Amino acid sequence: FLSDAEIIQLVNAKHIPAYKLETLIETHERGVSIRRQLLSKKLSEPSSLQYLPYRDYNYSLVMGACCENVIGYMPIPVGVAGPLCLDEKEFQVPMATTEGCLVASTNRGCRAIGLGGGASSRVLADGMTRGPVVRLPRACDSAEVKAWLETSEGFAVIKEAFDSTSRFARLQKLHTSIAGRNLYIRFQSRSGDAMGMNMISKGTEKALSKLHEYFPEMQILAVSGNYCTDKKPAAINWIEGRGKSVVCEAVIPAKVVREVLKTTTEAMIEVNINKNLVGSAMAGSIGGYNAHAANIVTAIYIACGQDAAQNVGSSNCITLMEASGPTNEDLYISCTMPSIEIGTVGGGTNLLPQQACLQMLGVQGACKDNPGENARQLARIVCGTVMAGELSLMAALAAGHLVKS
Amino acid sequence: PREPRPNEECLQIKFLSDAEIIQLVNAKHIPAYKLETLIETHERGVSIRRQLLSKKLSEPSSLQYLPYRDYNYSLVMGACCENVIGYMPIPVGVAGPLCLDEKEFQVPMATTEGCLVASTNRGCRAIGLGGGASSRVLADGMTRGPVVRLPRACDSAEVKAWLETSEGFAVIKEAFDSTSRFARLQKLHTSIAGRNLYIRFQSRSGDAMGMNMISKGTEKALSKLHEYFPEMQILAVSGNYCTDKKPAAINWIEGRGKSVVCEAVIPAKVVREVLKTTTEAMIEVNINKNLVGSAMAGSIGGYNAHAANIVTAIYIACGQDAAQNVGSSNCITLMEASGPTNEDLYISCTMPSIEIGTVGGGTNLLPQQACLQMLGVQGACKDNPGENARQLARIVCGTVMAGELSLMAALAAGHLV
Amino acid sequence: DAEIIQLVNAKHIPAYKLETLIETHERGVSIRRQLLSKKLSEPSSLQYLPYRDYNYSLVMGACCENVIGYMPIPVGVAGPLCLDEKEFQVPMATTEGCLVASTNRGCRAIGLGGGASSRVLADGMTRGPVVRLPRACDSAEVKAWLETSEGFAVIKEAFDSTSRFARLQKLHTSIAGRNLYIRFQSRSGDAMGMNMISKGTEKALSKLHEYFPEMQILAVSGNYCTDKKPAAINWIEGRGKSVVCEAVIPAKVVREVLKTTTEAMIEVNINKNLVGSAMAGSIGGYNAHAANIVTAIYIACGQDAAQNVGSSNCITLMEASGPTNEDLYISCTMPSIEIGTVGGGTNLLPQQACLQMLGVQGACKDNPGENARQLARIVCGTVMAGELSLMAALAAGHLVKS
Amino acid sequence: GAKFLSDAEIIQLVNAKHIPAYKLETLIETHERGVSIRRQLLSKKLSEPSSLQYLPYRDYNYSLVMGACCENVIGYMPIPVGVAGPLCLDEKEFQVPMATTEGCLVASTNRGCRAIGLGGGASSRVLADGMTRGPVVRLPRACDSAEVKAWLETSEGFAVIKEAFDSTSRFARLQKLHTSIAGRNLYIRFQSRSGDAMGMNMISKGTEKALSKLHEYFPEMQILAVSGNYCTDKKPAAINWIEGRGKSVVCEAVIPAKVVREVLKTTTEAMIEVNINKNLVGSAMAGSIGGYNAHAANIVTAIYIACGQDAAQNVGSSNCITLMEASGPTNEDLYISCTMPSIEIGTVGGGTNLLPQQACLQMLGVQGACKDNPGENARQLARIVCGTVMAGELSLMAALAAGHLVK
Ligand SMILES: CC(C)(COP(=O)(O)OP(=O)(O)OC[C@H]1O[C@@H](n2cnc3c(N)ncnc32)[C@H](O)[C@H]1OP(=O)(O)O)[C@@H](O)C(=O)NCCC(=O)NCCS
Ligand SMILES: CC(C)(COP(=O)(O)OP(=O)(O)OC[C@H]1O[C@@H](n2cnc3c(N)ncnc32)[C@H](O)[C@H]1OP(=O)(O)O)[C@@H](O)C(=O)NCCC(=O)NCCS
Ligand SMILES: CC(C)(COP(=O)(O)OP(=O)(O)OC[C@H]1O[C@@H](n2cnc3c(N)ncnc32)[C@H](O)[C@H]1OP(=O)(O)O)[C@@H](O)C(=O)NCCC(=O)NCCS
Ligand SMILES: CC(C)(COP(=O)(O)OP(=O)(O)OC[C@H]1O[C@@H](n2cnc3c(N)ncnc32)[C@H](O)[C@H]1OP(=O)(O)O)[C@@H](O)C(=O)NCCC(=O)NCCS
Ligand SMILES: CC(O)(CC(=O)O)CC(=O)O
Ligand SMILES: CC(O)(CC(=O)O)CC(=O)O
Ligand SMILES: CC(O)(CC(=O)O)CC(=O)O
Ligand SMILES: CC(O)(CC(=O)O)CC(=O)O
Repeated sequence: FLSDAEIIQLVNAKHIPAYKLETLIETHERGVSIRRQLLSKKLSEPSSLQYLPYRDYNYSLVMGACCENVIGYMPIPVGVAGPLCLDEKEFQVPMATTEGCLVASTNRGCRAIGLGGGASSRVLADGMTRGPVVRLPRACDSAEVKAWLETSEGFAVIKEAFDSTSRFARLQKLHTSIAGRNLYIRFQSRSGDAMGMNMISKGTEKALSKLHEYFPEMQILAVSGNYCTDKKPAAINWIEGRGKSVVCEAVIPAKVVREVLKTTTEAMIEVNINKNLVGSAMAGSIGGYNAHAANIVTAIYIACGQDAAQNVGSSNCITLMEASGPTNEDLYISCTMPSIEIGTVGGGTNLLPQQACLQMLGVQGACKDNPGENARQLARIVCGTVMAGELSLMAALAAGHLVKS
Repeated sequence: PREPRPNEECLQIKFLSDAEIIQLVNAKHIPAYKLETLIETHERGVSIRRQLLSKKLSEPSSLQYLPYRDYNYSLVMGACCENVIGYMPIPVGVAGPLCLDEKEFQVPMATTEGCLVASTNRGCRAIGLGGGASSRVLADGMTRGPVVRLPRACDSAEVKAWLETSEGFAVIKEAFDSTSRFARLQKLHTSIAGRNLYIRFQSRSGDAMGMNMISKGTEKALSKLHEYFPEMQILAVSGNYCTDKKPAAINWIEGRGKSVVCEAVIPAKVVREVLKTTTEAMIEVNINKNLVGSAMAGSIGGYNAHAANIVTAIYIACGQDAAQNVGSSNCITLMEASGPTNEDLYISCTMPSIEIGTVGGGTNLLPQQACLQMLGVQGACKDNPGENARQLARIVCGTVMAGELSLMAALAAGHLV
Repeated sequence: DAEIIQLVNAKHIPAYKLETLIETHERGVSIRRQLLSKKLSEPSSLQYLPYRDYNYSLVMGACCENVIGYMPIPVGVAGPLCLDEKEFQVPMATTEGCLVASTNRGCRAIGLGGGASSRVLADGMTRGPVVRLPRACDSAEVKAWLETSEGFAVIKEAFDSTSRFARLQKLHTSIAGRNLYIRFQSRSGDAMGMNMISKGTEKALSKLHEYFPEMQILAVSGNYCTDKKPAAINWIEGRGKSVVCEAVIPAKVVREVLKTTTEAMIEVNINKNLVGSAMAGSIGGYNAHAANIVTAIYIACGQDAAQNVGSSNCITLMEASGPTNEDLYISCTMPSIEIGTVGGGTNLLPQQACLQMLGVQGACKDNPGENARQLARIVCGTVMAGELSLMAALAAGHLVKS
Repeated sequence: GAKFLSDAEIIQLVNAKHIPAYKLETLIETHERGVSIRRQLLSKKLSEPSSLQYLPYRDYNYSLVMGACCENVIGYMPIPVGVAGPLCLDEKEFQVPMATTEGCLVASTNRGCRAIGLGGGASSRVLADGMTRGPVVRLPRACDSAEVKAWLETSEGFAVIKEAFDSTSRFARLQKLHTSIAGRNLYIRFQSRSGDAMGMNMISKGTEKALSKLHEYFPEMQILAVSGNYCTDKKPAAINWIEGRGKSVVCEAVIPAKVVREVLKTTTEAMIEVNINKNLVGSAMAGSIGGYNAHAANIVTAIYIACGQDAAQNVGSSNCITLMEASGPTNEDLYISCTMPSIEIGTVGGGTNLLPQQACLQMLGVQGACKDNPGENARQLARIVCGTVMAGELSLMAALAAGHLVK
C-alpha cells in the first residue's frame, strides 16, 4: 500500500536495490513498471522505453528462472515454413527471425523436398558434455590420474558418482587430455529431454569430488575448462560431437530443381563444392562447410525456447550435393550436424509462448516412456530444416538470385 | 454474414468472413503466404494463417499461447519475416551502469538464461568501482567473399595480379562505390585455388551492418571486372570467403565488421568484495581455461568464457542478426596482475569481428529501437556516419568484458553450479 | 659402363631398372648418373653429389628408387639429456646453425635442475579410410553396427589376423552424409606401423563388406588418419605416441645458463606460445620450435621426416615454482609423435648407429614397443630442452645476435 | 701444439680440467680430428661403445659446416637421393632430386611426372613472395597499443619503419605490415622480399632495426620477443594459409583420358571422386587447416633435404589444396591443380652453402643468386616444388582410387 513514487524514493536511498523489486512488490508487472521508471531517469532519452512492451505477459515463469532486472520483453516475429516432409511425417516449423527472405527461402526448400518424396534423418549420437580443468602437482601425477580414469575400475567409480545426481544423467564416456600438470576431463552423458548443461555440471561436480578422494592433491581449477566446449568454436565438438549428432538427406528430382529452385542440378553441385567445401577451406573454417545453417538453427532456437548463444556450436554442418538418378540429373543432398545442443524441457522451454512452438512440432516437454525422444525428434527437425534452407540458398546463389528481396 | 457462401460469389473486390477466405484459399490454391495481399489488415491475415495452420497440427490448440494481437506487422511484412503466425516474447533485462569511456550505459539483454543478466550486472559493478573501462575501435569494414572462376589457374592468377595493381583496384573501387554514398571499398584480399579466385571485398557501410549494401556493390564490381575478363565465370556472390555466419579463421585474423578492444583494472578490494575471489585465482583460471583449455579443444577465436552469451542477448534486444553470433562472439580475454602490490586485476577483451548496425533489418522495428535508444545509438548518425554502430560495438565489447569478469570470478570461487 | 648406355638409349629399358641388369649396385647408380648428366643444362652438376662406398643393397628395394647417390647431413650431439634417471646423448642431423648448440644448452639447464621426467600417455598408429553407402541411412547403420560389441569383435578379429602386433584398440567413426570415415587405431610393436595398420585396415574393410555388400571402399586413406597433413583430430585424439615431459629449472640456473629470469621466460611463453599462436590461428602449434628438434632427430634416426607435420604438435607451458616462486617449471605435451625403431629408414646402418647411441635400435623382444616408446620420450624431452633455450634467447633478446 | 699430443692425451686433458667438448675445434688443428676426438669422448658415455662404427665422418668438408650449419659434430647422415622426371613444367624439363628413405615415393612421383609429360606439360605461377617475422610487443594499456596500430597504418608511419627495416640489407625490402591486437599486446607481421635467400635471418635483422625505430616513437613500448609466433614459423597456423608466407604458388595440368587409364591405372571419374571425398571432405572431417591434399609433405620434405632447405619448415611449406575436375571435349580428361600459399624456400645461405646440396640445386638450374633478377632462382625452385607435389598427388591419388596403395 504505497505509491510508485514512494517506492522509488525508498529505492533511490540505497534500501531496496533495483533487482530486488519483485521480492517486495506485490504484482510482478508492477515491479517491472517501477524498474522501468527508475531506468527512465538514467537515460539520455527518458521516453526510450515507451515502445518496449511489458504489460500483460506472464512474468511468474520468468522471475527467479529465466531473466533478472526485467524491464519488459522483446517481440520477435515468428513465421512458419512447411510442411517439412521428414521421416514419413509432416512438420510445420516455427521460425523466429527479423531477417527477410529466411522464412520464404526455407519454405521453398521444404517445397522442393516435399515434391521429391521427402527427407530421411538419423540420430548418430546423443550426449551433452562438460570439460573441467583439473590440476595435479606434476605431469607425472596428472598422467597417473588419466591412466586411472582410463581403467574400467576407475570409470566405474566415477560413473556411479556422476549418475547418482540424476535419474536421467547417464555417463557414457570420458575423453581426457593432458597439458603438463593440467588435466582436462571431458564428461559425456545422456540427459533425458533436457539440453542438459545444468544436469551435466552437477554430475561433473560430484564425480570430481569423488576423484578427489582418490587423489587428494588434485586441485579442481574450474568446472568448465573450455574443453566441453560450450558456446565457443572448437574442433572437439566438430570431431567428437556434443549434444545430438544427426544426418539428413533427400533426393530432389531434376524437374523440381528446375521448377521450384529455378536452377540445375549441375549448377547446385558446382556451387556447393566450390563454396561450402573449397571456399570454407580457403577461409580456414572448422565445421562451417555449409551456406547458412546458423540462420535456420537460430530462428528455430529462438522460437522454441532453446539457448540461442549455442548457435555458435549447434550450427556446425557439412552440406554435400551430388548427381543421382538413372540419368544423373536429380539432386542428392545431405546435411551432417554433429553437435546440436537442444532440449524440450527446462530453461526457456518452460515459457508458454515457446511451449506453443514446441507443441506445434509435437515435441513439447519430457517424453515419458522414452526419455530423450522429444529432444532427439527436435534435433532431426532442425537438421531437416537446415537442409531445406541450404537447398534454397544454394539454388539462389547458383542462379544469381541472392539479389532478390 | 456467416454460413459459407459459394466460391464464385465470394470473389471479393471487411470483405467476407474468415470461413469464406479459408474456403477460397483451400478451393483455389492461394498459398497461405499471400494472405496480406487480399486482407484489409495485416493482423487478420495473420489470424487466418493461424486458423489454416491449426488444422494441420496434431494438437490443433498448440497456438493458443503463441501471441499475435496488437503488434505492428506493417513494419515486419516485406522486410523482416514471411508467413507470419505471431511473435515470440523474449524477456529483456538490464545490466548497468556500464562505465565505458567516461560514459554510462544501461545495457538491455534479451534472454531466457537465468543469472546471465545478474552476472553481467555484477561484472558491470566491479568495472564501475574500478574507475571504468576504456575501449577503441581498431577497424571497421563489412565483407563479402564471392567465388569466381577462370578457364585456367594461369588466368585466375592474371586476374589476381591485375586486381593488385593500383590501376585495376581504382576501376573496381569506382564501380563498387557507385552503388551508394556509403559504399567505400577499403581493400581487397584475394585467394587462389587453382582456377578459382576468392575475392574478399571490404567496405564501410555507414551505420548499417552492411550485408545487403556490400553484396550489391560486390555484384557491380564483378560486373565491371567481367568486362576486362569476359572468360570469368561468377560462380556465387558468396563463396564462403566473407565469411558470414560460419566459423572461419579469416574473420579472426583479418577482422570483419568492427574490431574492438576493451580494458579495465579491478582493484584488489573490488575483486574480493564484489567478485568473491582473488586476482591470482582469476588469472590462474583465465590462462588455464581461456588460453590452454581452448587450445586443447582446438579452438579458433574462442579464447573466452562466454562472449556469445552477452553478444546474443544484446543482439536480440537491439534488432541485430542473432545468427551472426557465430563470428561476432570471437574474443580473446586476457587477465594480468596490476598495481603497486600486483594485487589488482588488469583485464582486456579483444573482439575482431563484431558484425553490427543501427539502421536496417530488425532495427526498424519499434521495440528494438527502444533498446537501441536506451543506449543512445538508434538509427543513423547523420553528423558522423557509422558512429552509432561503432559505439554499439564498443558497448558490446565492454559488456562482454563485464560478463567475462563475473563468470570467471564464479568459476574461480566455485560458484558456477 | 660405356657400352651399357647404348642399350638403355633404345626402348624397352628405363633408367629405374638398371640394378636388375647390372652386377653391382654402385655401378648401377654410376650409369644412371651418366645417363642423367646428358639431360642436364649443366652436365657437371653431379660432381659434388657423393655416391661411392655406400651400402645400396639395403636401400634399393625398400627405401628409394632411381638412386643417383646420397645427401650427407651434418650430425651433431646434444646432451647429456637427463631424463627419467637416465642420461642420453641425442644425435641431431641438421644444416641449421645454432640448433644443436641451443638444444645442448637446454639440456644443460635441465641437468643442473635435477633432470626431466616423462610419461607415455597413449600409443597407437591410425589409418582413416573413407567408405560410402548408397544412403546416409545406410552409413548410419554401418556406424551403429561398428559400435556394437558384436560388430567391433568381428572387424577386430579380421584386423588382428594380419599380424601379431595388430591389436585393434578402437574405432572412431564420423559420418558425412552417405560417406563414412572410420579411424582404426592400433599398437604396432616397435615399428611406426603405417604399413601394418594399412594392411590390417584393408582386411577389416573387406570383412565389413561381407556384412554390407552395398558398401563402396573409396580409399584406404580418406585423410581421417590423419597422415602428414595438419589436422585437429591428431591433436585431440592423439596419433602414434602421446607424451608429456617436465622439469624444474633453479632460478640460479635460469640466470647463469639461460641468461634470463623465470619471470621473463613465463611472460614470453604465455604471450608467444599461448596468445601469439592463438592470434595466428594455430591448431596444435603452441610451442616455439618443437619442429626443429623433431626434424633433426628424425633425420638422424631414420624416421620419416615428412611426419614432422603432425609429430611436431606441442604445447609448451611455463610457471613459477619453488619456495620463493623464482624457479622455472616447464612442461611439453606432444600428443602425436609418429615414430619407430624398426622398418623403413631405420634399417640403414648409419641411422641404426644414431638409434644405438640412444639404446633404442631395433625391436625390444622382451617388451615389444618399448624402444619406440623410449625414443618418443627422448624426442619430447629434447623438444623441452630446445624450448627452454630458444625461449631464454627470445626473453633476453639474443636470437638474432646468436 | 695439439698435433704434438695424442688423442688419449687430449681426452685426458678434456676430462682433466673439464673442457666442454663443443670447443674441440678451438684446441685441435684439423677439423676432422676434432670430430674424431668428440666421437671417442662420446663413445665412453654410451651403453654400447661402438654404436658409432657405422656413422660416417671421414672425407667430408667440415669447414663449410663448422660455424654455419651444425655444432658438436660427430659425423654426417647419408640420405639416399633419387630422381623423378622429366617434369615438364612451363615449357621446360626438370630432373627432380629427392632425398628420402620412404620406398615408392620416388617411383610414384616419377609416375606422376610421366602422366604430366604425356599430357603436354604443366603450367605454374608465383602469386606472391614475402618471408615474414611476427614479433610481439607490449604497451602499458590497450589504448596505447591501439595507437601504435593506427600509427603503423598511416603512410608516414609505414614509411619510417620501412626505411629502418630496409636499411638492413640491399635485398631486404619491406612490402607490408599486418597487425593484431590482444589487449595491450600488439603482434606485428613484417613481410618482405629477400632476394634468393629463404630470408629468416635477413627478415629478423630488419625487424629488430624496425622495432628499435618504433621504440623511438613509443618509448613506453616493451619488445617482448622478436618472434611472437605471429610469423608463423615452423608451427601450423591459419595466418600462413590465408595470408601466405614465402612463396604462394599454383600449378595445373590436364591429363588425357588415355593417359589416366594407361599410366595411372585408373579413371578420370574415379580420381575426381577420391579427391573430393578424401582431400576435401576427409580433411574437413579431420579438422584440417591447410591440409587439403594427399601427401604434399612427402615431396616437399624430399626436395628440401636434397636441396639444402630447412626441412623443419615442411610444417607450413606443405600447406596445399589439391583440386581435380573433368575436362576436355568429352569431359573425360583430368584437370588437376595444386595451390601452395606458403612455400618457405631459398637457394642461397644455410645448407644451400654445402657442395652436395649445391649439386642438387644445379641439377634444377637454380643454385645461388640470380644476378639479373634477385629472387628468381628461389621462385623457380618454388614452382618446381609445387609442380612436383602435383606430380606426386596424381600418382598417389591414382593408386588410392585403384586399390593399389599397400601393393
Ligand atoms: C524469395 C525466394 C523464395 C523466391 O522464390 P522463387 O523460387 O523465386 O519463386 P516463387 O515465388 O514462385 O516460389 C517458389 C517457392 O518459394 C516459396 N515462397 C516464395 N515466396 C514466399 C513467401 N513470400 N513466403 C513464403 N514462402 C514463399 C514457396 O513455398 C514456393 O512456391 P509455392 O509453394 O507457392 O509452389 C528466393 O528468391 C530465395 O529463396 N532467395 C534466397 C533467400 C536466402 O536464402 N537468403 C539468405 C537467408 S535470408
Ligand atoms: C548470481 C551472481 C551474480 C551473484 O553473485 P554474488 O557476488 O554472490 O551476489 P551479491 O548479492 O554479493 O551482489 C554482488 C553484485 O552482483 C550483482 N547482482 C546480484 N544478484 C543480482 C540480481 N538478481 N540481478 C541483478 N544483478 C545482481 C550486483 O550488480 C552486485 O550487487 P550490488 O547490488 O550490492 O552492487 C553470481 O553468482 C554469478 O555471476 N554467477 C555466474 C553466472 C554466470 O556467469 N554463468 C553463466 C551465464 S548465466
Ligand atoms: C648459441 C647459444 C647456445 C649460446 O648460449 P650462451 O648462454 O649465450 O653461451 P655460453 O658460452 O654461456 O654457454 C651456455 C650453455 O650453452 C651451451 N652451448 C654454447 N655454445 C655451444 C656450442 N657452440 N655448441 C654446443 N653447445 C653450446 C652449453 O651447453 C652451455 O655451456 P656449458 O655446457 O659449457 O656449461 C644461445 O645463444 C642460443 O641457444 N641461442 C638460441 C638459438 C635458437 O634457439 N635459435 C633457433 C634454432 S637455431
Ligand atoms: C609403385 C608404382 C609407382 C607402380 O606404378 P604402375 O603404373 O602400376 O607400374 P608401371 O610398371 O606400369 O609404370 C608406370 C609409371 O610408373 C613409374 N615407375 C614405376 N616403377 C618405377 C620405379 N621402380 N622407379 C621409378 N619410376 C617407376 C614410371 O615412370 C612409369 O612407367 P614408364 O616411365 O617406364 O613408362 C605405383 O603403384 C604407385 O605410385 N603407388 C603409390 C605410391 C605412393 O604414392 N605412396 C605414398 C608415397 S610413398
Ligand atoms: C547468404 C548468407 O550470407 C546468409 C544471409 O544472408 O543471411 C550466407 C552465405 O555466405 O552464403
Ligand atoms: C559457463 C558456460 O557454459 C556458459 C553458460 O553457462 O551459459 C561457458 C563456459 O564457461 O564454458
Ligand atoms: C626461432 C624460430 O623462427 C625457429 C628457427 O629460427 O629455426 C621459431 C620461432 O620462435 O618463431
Ligand atoms: C599415403 C599417405 O599416408 C602418405 C604416405 O604413406 O607416405 C598419405 C595419405 O593419407 O593419403
